[PDB]
Amino acid sequence: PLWIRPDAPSRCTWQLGRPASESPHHHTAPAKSPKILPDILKKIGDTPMVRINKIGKKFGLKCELLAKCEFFNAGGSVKDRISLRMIEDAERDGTLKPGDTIIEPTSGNTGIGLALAAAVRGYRCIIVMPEKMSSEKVDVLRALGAEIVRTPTNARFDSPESHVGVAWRLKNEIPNSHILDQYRNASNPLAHYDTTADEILQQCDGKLDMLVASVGTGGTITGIARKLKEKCPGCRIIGVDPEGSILAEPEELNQTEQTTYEVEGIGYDFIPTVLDRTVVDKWFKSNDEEAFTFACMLIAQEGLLCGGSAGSTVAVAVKAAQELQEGQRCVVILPDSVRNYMTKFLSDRWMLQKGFLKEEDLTEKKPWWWHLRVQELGLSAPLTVLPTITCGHTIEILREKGFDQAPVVDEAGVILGMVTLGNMLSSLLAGKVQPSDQVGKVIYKQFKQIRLTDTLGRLSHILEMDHFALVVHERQMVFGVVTAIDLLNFVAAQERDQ
Amino acid sequence: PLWIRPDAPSRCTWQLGRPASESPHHHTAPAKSPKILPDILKKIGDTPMVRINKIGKKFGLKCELLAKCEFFNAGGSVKDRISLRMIEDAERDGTLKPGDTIIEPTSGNTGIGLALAAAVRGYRCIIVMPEKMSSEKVDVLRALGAEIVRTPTNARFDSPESHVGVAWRLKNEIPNSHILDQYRNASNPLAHYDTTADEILQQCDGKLDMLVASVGTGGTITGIARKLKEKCPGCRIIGVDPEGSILAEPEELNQTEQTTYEVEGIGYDFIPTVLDRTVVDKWFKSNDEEAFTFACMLIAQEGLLCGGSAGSTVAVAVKAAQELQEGQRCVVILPDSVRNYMTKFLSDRWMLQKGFLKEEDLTEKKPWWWHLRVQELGLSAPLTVLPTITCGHTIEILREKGFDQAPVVDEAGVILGMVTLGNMLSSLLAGKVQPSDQVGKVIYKQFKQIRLTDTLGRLSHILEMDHFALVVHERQMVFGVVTAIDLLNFVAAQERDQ
Ligand code: HEM
Ligand code: HEM
Repeated sequence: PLWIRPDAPSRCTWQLGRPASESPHHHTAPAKSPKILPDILKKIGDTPMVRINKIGKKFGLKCELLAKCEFFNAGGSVKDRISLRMIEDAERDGTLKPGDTIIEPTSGNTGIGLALAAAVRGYRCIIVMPEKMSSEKVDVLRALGAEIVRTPTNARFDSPESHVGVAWRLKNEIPNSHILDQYRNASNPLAHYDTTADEILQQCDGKLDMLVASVGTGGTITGIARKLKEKCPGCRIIGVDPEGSILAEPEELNQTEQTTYEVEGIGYDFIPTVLDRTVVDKWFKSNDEEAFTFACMLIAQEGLLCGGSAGSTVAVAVKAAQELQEGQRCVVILPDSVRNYMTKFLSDRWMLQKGFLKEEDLTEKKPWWWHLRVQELGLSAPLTVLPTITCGHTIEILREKGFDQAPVVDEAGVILGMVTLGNMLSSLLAGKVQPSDQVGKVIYKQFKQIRLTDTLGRLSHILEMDHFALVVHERQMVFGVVTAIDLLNFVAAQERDQ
Repeated sequence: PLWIRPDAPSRCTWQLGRPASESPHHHTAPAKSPKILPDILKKIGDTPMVRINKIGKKFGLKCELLAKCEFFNAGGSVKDRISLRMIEDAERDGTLKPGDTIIEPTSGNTGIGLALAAAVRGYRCIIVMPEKMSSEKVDVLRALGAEIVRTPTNARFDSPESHVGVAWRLKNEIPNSHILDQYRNASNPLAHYDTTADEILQQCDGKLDMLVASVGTGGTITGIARKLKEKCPGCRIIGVDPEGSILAEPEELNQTEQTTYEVEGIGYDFIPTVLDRTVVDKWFKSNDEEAFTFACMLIAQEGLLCGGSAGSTVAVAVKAAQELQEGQRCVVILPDSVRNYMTKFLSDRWMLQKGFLKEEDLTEKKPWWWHLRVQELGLSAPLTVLPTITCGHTIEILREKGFDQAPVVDEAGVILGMVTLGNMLSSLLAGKVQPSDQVGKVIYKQFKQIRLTDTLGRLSHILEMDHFALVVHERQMVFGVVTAIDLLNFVAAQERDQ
């Protein structure tokens, strides 16, 4: 029988007030990097501490709010730290030998860190992650040459189909395979205890009043809180847990209907052995809407390209830090980057689809013209030309009729593209085409179709993707041509008319 | 009339051997960052120098190959440097005032850097970029609160529809708007001359034999090469230009059919005024296939999550540096990250679609089982249950018949999902469900369909996305259930049988 419960009680005999010299664990102090790094794994750590300048003030925080931006690690997540530490300790123990296989159950960020170390060091890497995790993590992992296995998102951890159970069964089927088991391996919280806490303390000169950290495995909050209680004992430790997790105390905070949430990498249905909850002074619950609202706000206001778990953490920080006054400081941990979330909360369609954005509030933020018809532009009906026409005859007709542009349409009525006088002349003058050459190449082939009855906001989004909007009916005849410049001229005209 | 040609001859009176004290430009030497950064813009610069350990050896390079990994800047590109410098100089000149509008033609990386500075400082930002540029740049820019305008990819620079022309027309329509014009503004090459060159020299202790840099605007190569010719005059400067650009010398290298290429941010159809070609000792051409092959190789072998322009640069470096011997060093510039290219060269389907991957070479790299039928797994026909069944009766039937799992099918024959004994027991034992509760919860709803006649490689890709593959016919009857574990057991059995 070989399965080790990830929720087993910690056997750690650490308690507050013990001399640091009594630890049985091997500890590695942070060392200065050489001028030239031998490989990219030495670019893990020393992440910047950044002041939050606007958001803190907006919600009435009086204190200085600081963010530890962990997405600047090589893999773009906090887990790159623990992945390296877990490997290096396993190397020193002689457990892990060159060419062995590494297997890991992860929310993906840890998988990325381990796949990267394996690519550099030459381990085979097999990642087990829930189906709920974004595809961008899959694409990065596959590009690193990892094998990937998925598990149902609603599988309970004690089931054989949980990501942990599947990982253990695979380990039992793969020779010379090891599971480093981030939920139980002390190297995770120790990685944060030895380095991240020392970085935070050094950056703050040891002067710190509050820490906010979201908890997935607990390793970050456990390691930081333990070292901080030893060196900065006045610091309050605030845990962030999604609704639908059971990690928060007291249990009354966990009473809930929903069992699944969209934020990735935080919350679980079990208490990891490496999580020491007794060092958390208070828990706060967060939901998905709070997380994505604050993540998009963090990007748009502070320029921090980070993930949703960072949003949850700051969404809690603006509440928990209200008890602090001026001259005090709160530090928030920002675990990962937008790279893993490009098509989720960054895409407005997904946010609408999941119900995190209402159309009403969006319209309150939209310009006066956003709800207006394309017909209000007046437009003008363009000249059309056949595709068999020559470049020279196109220049002749365009100048003689006084048009700068024409849609290329056909006898069958298929619109093939655009030709412009400026580009036709530049291409001839540059010797790129001949007067006898077919327009086929110099044509601008890309455009989007619109109706006279569409809105100007719809035009704006098309112009975020395409230069030309052609106004059509479902007769293929073209009623008008629109660019970003025509819309801008209309808006600026209207701005003068008031 | 207001248009300024981006290809105007440089009026710069710099020449090699001039004392640095004769410069009319305001110069800013690199300063140490404080422990706490006031905003994220101070996280631009100090990018790591990393040894390339495997790729250099693979192509027979005898020298040390080093990479300046610029994708660790806050925006993830080298352009974050110039964006900041261009703004700060414009601030000192009094040209740019608070709340003014910034407009920029860009390949997107510069747009990202400027949109980030505008978000922090409160400028309005309008970005003009070619339609060819990836959507991930659009999503990051929109999330930063930039307005976005596109231009046809094949518009000649002297046409009104080029990204430069459209930017100038917009500037003429928007009050208090400024174009910083990265193609002509000395602040770009000066940003690289003042900082990036000093970083490279410090990291190498001033000992450097070769530099390879890809050229879009030339600011990077111009600034670096000028300072290097002054301080490390023995360093050879190698320029990288895509096929279809005209930047390379002599003109015989530019003779080509194709006018468009998939790599983003390098090459142009004009010579930017800030590019000083006379300081480039040699040009090399690169194509798209070379760029993406080496980018994917750089990720998979060295762990450097970078873009295609970095691939082009290293693909050239392995050729140009063949004349160097041991004890010498070549430095390559890696301009940006994979974040902008998640759905392009990172997606195998796009690479196949563009013809950059052949199926033959892929099959040579595939395992023996990759070309095998699902039928070779033998399988076993599963038990099915109705969705109206209770949790308790499901446990009873599964244990009595000795199955760990069943597909949930219907009277109509629609397969609704999976139920498993382990998860049913865990959910009951945890009090999450009742014996009388409907399976509707505990069901695993996600799975993928397969035919008996599909290949095992197809199964592997499904298992990169889904845990359950159900074997069907187009009778809905289920012929088998497959997970990653069943495939692994088959492979390991076969590995024993030889
Ligand atoms: C004086 C300080 C400490 C002492 C004396 C101590 C002692 C121990 C001992 C005796 C064990 C059992 C060894 C084993 O069974 O593998 C253990 C395990 C462990 N310790 Fe420590 N520890 C200390 C500090 C810490 C710190 C600072 C952390 C994290 C920040 C930590 C995390 C862990 C973990 C995760 C385990 C594994 C738990 C398990 O296997 O159940 N310990 N500790
Ligand atoms: C002793 C050293 C240098 C001297 C005496 C010098 C002199 C000048 C002068 C007189 C101008 C014309 C000013 C104007 O019309 O705006 C100029 C422009 C310029 N310089 Fe410098 N320069 C020096 C070094 C550099 C360096 C090191 C760089 C870049 C690495 C550089 C890049 C430029 C650029 C891009 C322009 C704008 C060109 C234009 O407006 O046409 N120069 N320089």
